[PDB]
Amino acid sequence: GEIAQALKEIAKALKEIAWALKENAQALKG
Amino acid sequence: GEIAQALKEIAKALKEIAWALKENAQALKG
Amino acid sequence: GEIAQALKEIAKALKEIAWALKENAQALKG
Amino acid sequence: GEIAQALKEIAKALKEIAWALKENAQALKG
Amino acid sequence: GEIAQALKEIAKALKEIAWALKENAQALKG
Amino acid sequence: GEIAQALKEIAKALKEIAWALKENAQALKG
Amino acid sequence: GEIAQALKEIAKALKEIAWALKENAQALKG
Amino acid sequence: GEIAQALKEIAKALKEIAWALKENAQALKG
Repeated sequence: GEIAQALKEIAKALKEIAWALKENAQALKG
Repeated sequence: GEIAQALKEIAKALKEIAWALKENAQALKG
Repeated sequence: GEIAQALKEIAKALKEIAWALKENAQALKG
Repeated sequence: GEIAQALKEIAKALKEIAWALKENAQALKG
Repeated sequence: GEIAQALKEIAKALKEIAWALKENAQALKG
Repeated sequence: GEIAQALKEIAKALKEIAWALKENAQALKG
Repeated sequence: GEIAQALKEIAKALKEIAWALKENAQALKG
Repeated sequence: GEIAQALKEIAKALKEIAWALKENAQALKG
């Protein structure tokens, strides 16, 4: 269904936020 | 449907936050 | 509809968060 | 309706987070 | 209604996040 | 109801994030 | 119910974010 | 159900954000 699909897209976007925050951690290390 | 479309716009906005955080990581790396 | 409109306003606010985080990245650069 | 009104209050609160993050960018620029 | 009330409590909590981020900005200033 | 109760638990968790961010501001002030 | 349970899991995850932010505050102190 | 499953994926993504923030704390500690 379209609502579950859209919530799955929000989950994917939050995972992209996590990946970006890992990039910040690496930049501080470095 | 309009609710699914609005949730997809929230996902796009969260991807924009992810990209902004990537930009911060690049700024720290410099 | 009013719920979809309100979700669209949440998306716009998350885009404002992204813009603010870009301003942080620029301040670090710088 | 009260649910749409409450979602609009969440959007306003997210704009407040955006403004706080702008304040952080200004503090770093100084 | 209880759902609208609970969403209003989430809005209040996001405003508390904004206030905490302002405190961070002040600490950097500083 | 159980959905309202779960949304109230999300609000409490967001207040915990706010308090953690206050802690970060205090750490920067030191 | 499964939706309330899933919202409770989102609350637990936001509490984990709060704990991680406390770890950041401690690292700055340090 | 598919909505509960999608909300569980959002919770997992928020745990990924928590772990990324832990990584940032470790980077600052070094």
